[PDB]
Amino acid sequence: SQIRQNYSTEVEAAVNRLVNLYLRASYTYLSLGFYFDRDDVALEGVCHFFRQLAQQKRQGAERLLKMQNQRGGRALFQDLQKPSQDEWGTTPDAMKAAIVLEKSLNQALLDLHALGSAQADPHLCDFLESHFLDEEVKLIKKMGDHLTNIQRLVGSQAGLGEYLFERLTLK
Amino acid sequence: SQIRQNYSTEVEAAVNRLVNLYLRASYTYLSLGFYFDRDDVALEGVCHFFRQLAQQKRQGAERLLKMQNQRGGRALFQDLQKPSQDEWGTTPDAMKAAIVLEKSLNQALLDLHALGSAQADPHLCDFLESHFLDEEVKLIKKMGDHLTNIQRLVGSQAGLGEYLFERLTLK
Amino acid sequence: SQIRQNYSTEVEAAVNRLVNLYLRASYTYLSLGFYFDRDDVALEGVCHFFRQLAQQKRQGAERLLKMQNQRGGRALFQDLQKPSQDEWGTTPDAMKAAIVLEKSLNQALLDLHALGSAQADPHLCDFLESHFLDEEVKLIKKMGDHLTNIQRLVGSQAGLGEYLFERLTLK
Amino acid sequence: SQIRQNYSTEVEAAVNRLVNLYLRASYTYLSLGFYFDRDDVALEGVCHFFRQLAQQKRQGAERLLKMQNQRGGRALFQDLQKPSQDEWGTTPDAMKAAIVLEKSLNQALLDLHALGSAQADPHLCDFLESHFLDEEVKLIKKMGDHLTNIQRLVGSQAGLGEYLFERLTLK
Repeated sequence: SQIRQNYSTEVEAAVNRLVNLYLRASYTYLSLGFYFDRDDVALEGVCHFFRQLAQQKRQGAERLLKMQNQRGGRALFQDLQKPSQDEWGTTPDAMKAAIVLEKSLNQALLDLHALGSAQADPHLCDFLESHFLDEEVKLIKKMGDHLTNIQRLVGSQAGLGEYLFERLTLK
Repeated sequence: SQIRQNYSTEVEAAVNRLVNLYLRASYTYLSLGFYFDRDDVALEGVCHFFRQLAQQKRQGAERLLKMQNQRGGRALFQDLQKPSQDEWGTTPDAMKAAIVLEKSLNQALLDLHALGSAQADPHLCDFLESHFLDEEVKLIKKMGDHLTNIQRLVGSQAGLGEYLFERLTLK
Repeated sequence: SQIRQNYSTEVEAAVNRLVNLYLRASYTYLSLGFYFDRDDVALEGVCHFFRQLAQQKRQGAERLLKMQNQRGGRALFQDLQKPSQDEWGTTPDAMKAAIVLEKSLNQALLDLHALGSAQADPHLCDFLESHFLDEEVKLIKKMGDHLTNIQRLVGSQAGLGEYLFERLTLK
Repeated sequence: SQIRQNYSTEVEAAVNRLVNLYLRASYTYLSLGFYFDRDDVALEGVCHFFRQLAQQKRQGAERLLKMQNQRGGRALFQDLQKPSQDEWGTTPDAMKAAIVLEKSLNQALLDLHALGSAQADPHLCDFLESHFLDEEVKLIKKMGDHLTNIQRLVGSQAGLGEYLFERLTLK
């Protein structure tokens, strides 16, 4: 490559893997969203919450891909594994699954940051910090807040609590 | 002092003490606010309610300090004791603690007013009446209203009632 | 904690300490500001300069506290020690004290950054760089510029130089 | 009187005396203002500062007179004694004389307040607090600030300091 400079084959591979993880997360959120759109589930705010996450994760993948090309690396795509469930249970079940997913993405970001630091690749490290690391921390805090509120409500009386959370917290 | 007139050393000292009380109240409210911002507490309206009180109490202290200088007294600062709790329980626990705090501030204002009256210091007495005494009465009435509503709700079913109060009463 | 990830107990403690340092700095600046508001000191631009710093340091503490909750740490508050002086001398005395204070805050930031780096906590490191480290460097440069100008002026003729600095440099 | 109620002959007399004091203060300030307008004095900001005080003191007298009629008392006017000096010296001399004057007015207000309190006349006491007592405290603080600044400057080098105060502090 005529532009590649200080960009390790290790980081290039790891970025391609992280792209796959983000696209898989988007796919999971697509499935979550449409499950909550089912006539027998019917929680529109939950559907919207996950659909907006599907879009955010896809955008994250596209930013990674742009950066891959900016550095002179080569994007390589793999199969996207279907989401881990076909049906996602109740709002708390779904939000717990979302937190699990986000913590896995965050750990992948943290692992990639550690790799870039080992490889003395400060552009990579700055890229992750600026577009991904704080976005994850904010998102995980939001989901944790949501989970606490859902759990406070669905202890009290399950169906009613689920309805109220969707109506009064979610957009 | 070239400007000091009819301003007793007694009132000057008491004003410095009241400054400390107000700054301590601000600090208590800072702690209350961020406790309700915790991911495992997560009541945003309660957090906001106390954060706005933190600001109001700090502003009260600054008004007192301005007046101290206006009269030719000398501001003297002491340590600010940490708030009385590290964790603040449920919304009713917190609102009861807030009412306790405000009643202590109010009694300090009332004591200072009585001192000014004994000292024949009508400027002081007018200052307190105009900026502090009615502000306290209004705030304590609001907290009493809140407490009654919280108690009506958390008798019924605790978690749900707490959620509904935060969503439908608090900003 | 349901959200905590890659956040060391060491960093959590150090952040609580830094909160205390920032709130103490705010308190120092509160005292500085009102000393310059005294009828027998009467330098309004100096009062305003320090009052605005009081607000900036409080805001810094609140940002730290927000981040503590974002990461799943627990805010813990300690006593705030009173400022180191009751009377702050002349403008140069005060500005030298301010520079001392800021250098102590900066070193605490630098120490916390080093800790985060040792702990492989890139979010922390990015947080400090983005909101605190450059803010300190800019503030210390400004105070250094001020001190040089004050010293140029108060060599020439002390009272006059102090007046002119407050009127023509400070807001 | 068909409207007079709870208004002592003592307070009525004292209000007439206070009117005289305010009109005399206005007259003093008129003399101060035009002394600083002299071609051989020529400090326009000082002239303006005192001319605006002349107007404020006259307005204070008119408010007192309005209140006298509101309560059913009878305005009685006495000679206005000429001001105590024909020439007013330097800016610091003039500002010291102004502070002396204001402290005498303030003590007269405080004496009248004490009388109203003895006479159980809460309207009078509220009237003074609302329109006069805080106005005096603010004005005396301003003059004290001015005096400190003038003294800082005219120690350094008298003529220059006087010029700079008038140009950079006064309107």
